[PDB]
Parts: sequence; C-alpha cells; structure tokens
Amino acid sequence: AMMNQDIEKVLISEEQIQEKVLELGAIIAEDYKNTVPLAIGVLKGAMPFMADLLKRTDTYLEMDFMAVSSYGHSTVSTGEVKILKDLDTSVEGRDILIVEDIIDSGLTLSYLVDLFKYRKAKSVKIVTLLDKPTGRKVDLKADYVGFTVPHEFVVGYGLDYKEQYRNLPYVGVLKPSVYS
Amino acid sequence: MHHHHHHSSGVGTENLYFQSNAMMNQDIEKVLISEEQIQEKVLELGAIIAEDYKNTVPLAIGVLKGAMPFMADLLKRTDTYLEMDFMAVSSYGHSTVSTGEVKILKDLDTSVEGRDILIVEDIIDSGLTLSYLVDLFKYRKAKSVKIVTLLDKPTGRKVDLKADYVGFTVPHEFVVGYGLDYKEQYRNLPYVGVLKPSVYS
Amino acid sequence: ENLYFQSNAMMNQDIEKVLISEEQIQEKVLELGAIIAEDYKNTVPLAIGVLKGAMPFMADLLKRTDTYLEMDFMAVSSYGHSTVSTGEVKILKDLDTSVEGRDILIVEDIIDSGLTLSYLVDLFKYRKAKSVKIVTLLDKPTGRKVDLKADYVGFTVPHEFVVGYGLDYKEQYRNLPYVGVLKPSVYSN
Amino acid sequence: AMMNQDIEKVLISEEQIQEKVLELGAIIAEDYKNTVPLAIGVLKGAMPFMADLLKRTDTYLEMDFMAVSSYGHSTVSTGEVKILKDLDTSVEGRDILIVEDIIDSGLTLSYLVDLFKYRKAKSVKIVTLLDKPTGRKVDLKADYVGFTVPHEFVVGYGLDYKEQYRNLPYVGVLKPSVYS
Ligand SMILES: Nc1nc2c(ncn2[C@@H]2O[C@H](COP(=O)(O)O)[C@@H](O)[C@H]2O)c(=O)[nH]1
Ligand SMILES: Nc1nc2c(ncn2[C@@H]2O[C@H](COP(=O)(O)O)[C@@H](O)[C@H]2O)c(=O)[nH]1
Ligand SMILES: OC[C@H]1O[C@@](CO)(O[C@H]2O[C@H](CO)[C@@H](O)[C@H](O)[C@H]2O)[C@@H](O)[C@@H]1O
Ligand SMILES: OC[C@H]1O[C@@](CO)(O[C@H]2O[C@H](CO)[C@@H](O)[C@H](O)[C@H]2O)[C@@H](O)[C@@H]1O
Ligand SMILES: OC[C@H]1O[C@@](CO)(O[C@H]2O[C@H](CO)[C@@H](O)[C@H](O)[C@H]2O)[C@@H](O)[C@@H]1O
Ligand SMILES: [Mg+2]
Ligand SMILES: [Mg+2]
Repeated sequence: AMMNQDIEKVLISEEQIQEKVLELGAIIAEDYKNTVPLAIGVLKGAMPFMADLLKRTDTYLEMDFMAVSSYGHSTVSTGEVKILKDLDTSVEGRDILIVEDIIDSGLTLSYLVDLFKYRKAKSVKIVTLLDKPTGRKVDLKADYVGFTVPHEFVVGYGLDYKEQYRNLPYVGVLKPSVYS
Repeated sequence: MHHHHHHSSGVGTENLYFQSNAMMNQDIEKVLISEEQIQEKVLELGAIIAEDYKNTVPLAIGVLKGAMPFMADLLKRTDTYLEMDFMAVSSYGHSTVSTGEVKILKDLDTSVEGRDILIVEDIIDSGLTLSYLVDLFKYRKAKSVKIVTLLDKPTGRKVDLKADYVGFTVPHEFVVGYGLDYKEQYRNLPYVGVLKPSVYS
Repeated sequence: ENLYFQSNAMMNQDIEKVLISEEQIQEKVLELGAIIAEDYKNTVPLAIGVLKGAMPFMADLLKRTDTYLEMDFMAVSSYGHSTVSTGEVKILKDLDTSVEGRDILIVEDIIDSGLTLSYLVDLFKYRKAKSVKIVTLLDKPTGRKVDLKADYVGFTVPHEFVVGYGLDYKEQYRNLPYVGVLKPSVYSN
Repeated sequence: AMMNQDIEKVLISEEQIQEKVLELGAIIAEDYKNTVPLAIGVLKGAMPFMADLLKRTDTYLEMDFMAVSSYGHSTVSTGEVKILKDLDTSVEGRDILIVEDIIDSGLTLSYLVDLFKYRKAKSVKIVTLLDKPTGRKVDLKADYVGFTVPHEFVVGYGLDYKEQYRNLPYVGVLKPSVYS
C-alpha cells in the first residue's frame, strides 16, 4: 500500500508549493534585509515549509524552534500551552518571525505571539503556509500567507493524520475510509 | 581523597577535589539563622499563608533548585488545601543578568489561567528573574501572584519587587545552606550559614 | 467558570487515619540520613529527586545527611503503553549536570511496580554512573512488576492507597506533614 | 552585504544536493516499505536535510525531534548530553531512523544511538548528509551517507557559523575574514 492511494485529491501541488515559497522567500528577504531576525518554527508541523522557505530567503537570519503541549481546556480557550522546549536564545530586542504550517483558531499562536511581546521582542510577524480565517477564535492576522484554505482537514507538507503523512511533498485531502 | 566534575554555565566544566575528612561545618564561619529559628519562622508563615489562602486552592510553585528545602518545610506547616508545581529555568547569559529573561527548561504541569499563584523562593536580591516570572504568570492570566521568600536582600534590587512574605532580611554576608549553594555544595545544611571567605577566594 | 467551596473544611477531616505520623517520619529520616552520610563518606554524590512527590522527603532526608553532596531533579511523563509495561518515560526535565563517573542517589516517595524507577536506574548506568542507589520513604514490594530492591527504605507499607508528605490524591494533600489514609467518602473518581 | 559574499567556495551545490536527496529518499522508501519507522531529527542542523529527504521518501513514516545541550567535558569525551526535548512517543519496538547534518566525532550521535537501543528500539539506523570519518572519536558508521567530506569547517543547508548561514541552499566554505 502506498500513500497516494490514501489521498482523494491533491489540493495544492508540489509545483504550486515550490513557486509560492520562492515568492514568499524573496519578499521576506527584502523585508528583513537590514537586521538578522530570529526565525522560529513550532514543532512539528512547520518544519518542512520552514526549511524550504528559509532556503529561498537570501538574507542573514538565525533559526530556532519551540515545542509546546496542551493543558487541556485553557489551551482550548486562551491558547496557553506548556512550553516543552523554549528558544535557545533571548527574545528581547530581536525581530521575530514565526513560521507556521496552518492557522485555524489562531489561539495558541496568538498566545505565543503575545508571549514574545511580553519578552520584549522588537517586532513579531507571522508567515504561514496555509491560513483558514473562517476558523478564528481570536483576532490574529498573518503577515505573510501562502494559501487561504476553506477547511483544515488536509494532510501533507507538514500536516499529519495520526502522525503520518507529514512527509508528502504536496497538500492533499484523505479519502474518507482512512479516518472513518 | 575524592573528586568529580559537574556542569557550570559560566565557564563549561568545574572539577571538584575533596579531602576524605573535610566536613561542611568547618567551612562555616558562623551560623546566621539556626534550624530552630527557621522552624519557628516557617510555622508562623505557614499559619499566616493558610489564613490568607483559606478560600482558594492556590498553586504553590518552587523555582528549582534552591527553594526546595524551604518550600517543603513551609508547605507542611501550611494547613490548607493547595497544589504544588515546579519550574526550572536557565540563564541566556549577559541578557539574563540585565533583564531577568530566562530559558524555561521545565514549565508548570498545569495552566496558570485563573489560578492564585504562590511562588516560593530561597532568596531575592536583584529580583530581575523572579520579576520576569511574576509578570509571565500575569501574562498567563493568573488570578493573583504572590511571593514568599526565606531570605530577602531588598537593597540589592535592580527592579521593583516587594515579596509578600519574607522569612529573614539578610545583610552583607554571603550565605549558604537550606537550599542555597556555593559551587553546588551546602544546599543540604539544615541552617543558613556564613561561609568562610577562604572557601570562596 | 470554576467555583470552589472549602467552607471551613480541613484536610484532617478527610483522613480516616494517620498511618505514619510526623514524629515517626522524622525519626526514620534522621536514622537514614546518618547511615547515608556514613556510606557516602568518601564521595560527593548527586542526589536526585523525581518530581513531584519525592520533594518533602528529599528536603528532610538531605538536611539530616551531613556530608558533601549535590542536589538535582528530574521530571518525567508517561508514554502510555511502554511505560505501563517497560517503564520507559518521556524526560521533561533532565539533570543539570552529567552522570558519568558520579555516584547517583535517587530519592523517591514510594516504589510500587518499580517499572519507571528501574528504567531510570539503568538509564543512569547507561550514562556511566560510578554507582546508582535508591532511597525511598515508602516501599510496597508486593506490587512489583520488575525485580528492584531499594538500597534504603523508610517504611514498608501494605498495598493500600495513601496520601501526604509529597503523595497526592488529585494533586491535593502533598503538604500534609504525615502519611494518612483517606476516608472512603472522599474519593470520587 | 549578501551571504554569498562571505562564501569563498561552494563545495556542494543545491543541484548536487537535490539529486543526492532524491537517491537517498528512494533507497530509504524501499528499505522501510513494510513498517512505519520513527524518523528523528536532532535540532537544529538536521532540519533542512530531514525536510527535503523525507519529502522524497515515498513511504509511511512518523517524524519526531530531539533537542539536546552540552554538559561540558562529559559531552566532549563520552557524547552524553542533556535532553532538552525528548521524543513525543516511545522508542520501544520502533525502527528508528536518525537524520543528521554532519557526523564528525560521532560522540553525541553514538550516545543517542545507544540510548535508543537502551530504550529497546527494534533497530537504529542513521542517514547523514555529510560524513567526516577522519574525525571520529568512536566507531560509528552511518547507514546512509550523502557526501563524504575531509573537514567540518563548512556552512549552509543546516550547518551554521555563529547560528547564521543555516538557510543557504548549498554547502560552502567561509572566507577567512568571516571568522577572523
Ligand atoms: N548562595 C547565595 N546566593 C546568593 C546570595 N545572595 C544572592 N544570591 C544569589 O542570587 C540568586 C537569586 O537572586 P536574584 O536573581 O534575585 O539576584 C540566588 O540564586 C542566589 O544564589 C547569598 O548570600 N548566598
Ligand atoms: N498518592 C499515592 N501515589 C502512589 C501510591 N502508590 C503508588 N503511587 C504512585 O506510583 C509511583 C510509584 O509507582 P511505580 O512506578 O513504582 O509502580 C509513586 O511515585 C506514586 O506516584 C499511593 O499509595 N499513594
Ligand atoms: O482550493 C483553492 C481555492 O482557493 C481560491 C479561493 O479562495 O484561491 C484563494 O486563495 C489564493 C491564495 O492567495 C488567492 O490567490 C485567491 O485569490 C483566493 O481566491 C481559489 O483559487 C480556489 O478555488
Ligand atoms: O506578619 C508577620 C510575618 O511578616 C514577616 C514578613 O513577611 O516579617 C515582618 O513582620 C515581623 C513582625 O511582625 C517583623 O519582625 C519583620 O522584620 C517583618 O519583615 C514574616 O517574617 C513574618 O512571619
Ligand atoms: O565535495 C565532494 C568531495 O567528496 C569526495 C571525497 O571527499 O567524494 C565523496 O563524494 C562522492 C559523491 O557523492 C561520494 O560518492 C564518495 O563516497 C565521497 O568520497 C571527493 O571526490 C570530492 O572532492
Ligand atoms: Mg535575577
Ligand atoms: Mg512505574
């Protein structure tokens, strides 16, 4: 059994992903040409996009990562999450760029954004591969967006179903029998 | 003789060499706060805190490693329903020294939102790091954040931070014992002592 | 959203009986501290407590151990299948120094199945500890799922659920200065 | 004022890397066709290679990451490191595939490999982008290797100099003036 056999439809092809990442990287490269920002990804979903985005971003930058976990309901309410791994370097006075795979409710990411401002970040911006604005549970707008999607039930290029499918080179929708 | 090495985040290794009959007490010039004084103080503070937190189940949090002995003795003299949690942090270097911002190595196991937080500490001096943690808990929407410290050096402050409860105000002496260390040793003393100058240079 | 009612409720009202009183605990902690101090005369051990329950006992025991030593702490969490059957746990907070060449003394609240503790002991051996020993306040050896004998033990207890002195029931009671048994009416799961 | 200006010479081009990654991905997809392994990346340097390698690995897999920090001398002489972020799932009985940017001394990686075997891993294999066997301080052989290199003084594609240059899409050598 092969993975493509579980995909009902490719919603965004690899070619489309590659073209958009080239575009976003040039845009971000120009916006931060002056000062080296701290590019941060939240594990695990953001990893593939961050890697390709940053490699298409011709400007000095530092990479870092955080890992967090849910606290149950305060996470599904305020976005507060337990920090499992904090950044390797200080946030104060740095220009932060959060690299995300998808923004739906926006809760956890909003929490992290305002955490970085509490930590006195010079600025905080977000670049997300996919955005789902109809999902918002807080007011949070991404500064850079690859693709605006109608729903979050997709897999690939970082997105998983039961921890699998993150490795697909495109973004697709699963066949119903896979999850039901 | 005996020796070992440990990690030190301001070097990053220290090698420690001990003589077979060296004893902690001989390194102490004088006892500053005896165990008996400490027992009496935690008894008094615990009854006070038990009264102040009578209507709520607070989350008492200790900042590892130094707060552990005081937190254990204080909480067992605090006769009220409460939960315990712990945090571990790491310095970012010159930037922690000047802002208080630290790396979270171990975050709380439960959420801060809507909780009455009681932070238990061993000593407050510059107050930078503790202040960072207090306002972190407020950013996390705690209902209230209070601090109880065994020792306070309030004129050493680099930020405004008044502890809600303090065991003893300490003057001009470098102390160890009851959680406080010198190169990771002495934390296990049951009293607070003044370390002989020859030990630290 | 959350409302709390304690009224003038006190924890003692929830305790059917005090199993090990504060006085009993302090006398045994003092004896243990003296034995450990003697056993560890010739070395500076790394005493490690496993959060959260071991803390009250660790504080009192080390205060009664008159010998040079370093303290450290670890935090761990379950994986759910391999933990239940092999003791493997996720490390949430590792030690702040290396284990290589150290004499490790693991301070514990109670040992029941001993699966996680066994995992940690052998982890420390893999990390090249010079020695690994265990001191536990309580021991429930009838409950074992692996062969693991503590090197130092305070009290052997039956296979019954207890609280106090670090031990909790739904995150409460850790602050009691004794080990007690809850009234049946108290535990609604 | 651009990163390329700090690069004395491209050792391994983006094109050479993309071609090698395609070849490794196919080999790995084939070797692990029967069971979904746990693909683990050690932050931070392994991230770009891991993302592009797995993307070219057409088989079911789960991704995970670890974060580690030095303890000082013990790290330097035994590879023992402080775990800052452990795996999100258990190792017992899983086939582990560690993805690395470079293996030089091999000390820490050997430590993590034998840690996974202590954790009862069904098997542990390593895929590295770069290999420098002349630099070994323990006998550790990668199962899969992108390129063998004489020395480790290189940047790009995850490899850094003072936390910068990780985002270059190729592997290069810095000009002397960059590190004085
Ligand atoms: N051991 C010891 N530490 C001190 C003393 N005075 C200040 N400190 C250090 O100051 C640290 C926290 O103080 P702050 O970050 O508020 O300045 C403590 O960890 C403590 O080690 C002292 O007299 N003895
Ligand atoms: N509160 C409480 N916890 C217990 C009791 N017995 C076992 N435990 C829990 O189980 C752990 C030891 O279980 P083991 O891993 O040895 O099977 C203890 O650290 C504690 O968390 C008990 O009687 N009371
Ligand atoms: O399934 C893709 C679907 O999305 C659309 C409409 O939302 O494209 C949207 O997102 C693009 C990404 O920026 C925009 O360029 C476009 O303007 C916007 O409509 C459709 O193209 C398509 O049906
Ligand atoms: O309320 C008593 C309580 O206050 C503390 C500070 O938290 O000490 C203050 O009050 C004492 C007398 O009431 C003074 O002697 C002391 O100098 C002052 O700081 C605690 O130590 C005490 O438990
Ligand atoms: O920069 C390439 C460099 O590597 C060498 C040896 O250092 O050859 C390596 O690369 C080959 C191409 O993948 C490998 O097949 C081979 O195993 C490895 O030795 C040199 O030829 C070259 O200068
Ligand atoms: Mg400070
Ligand atoms: Mg167990």
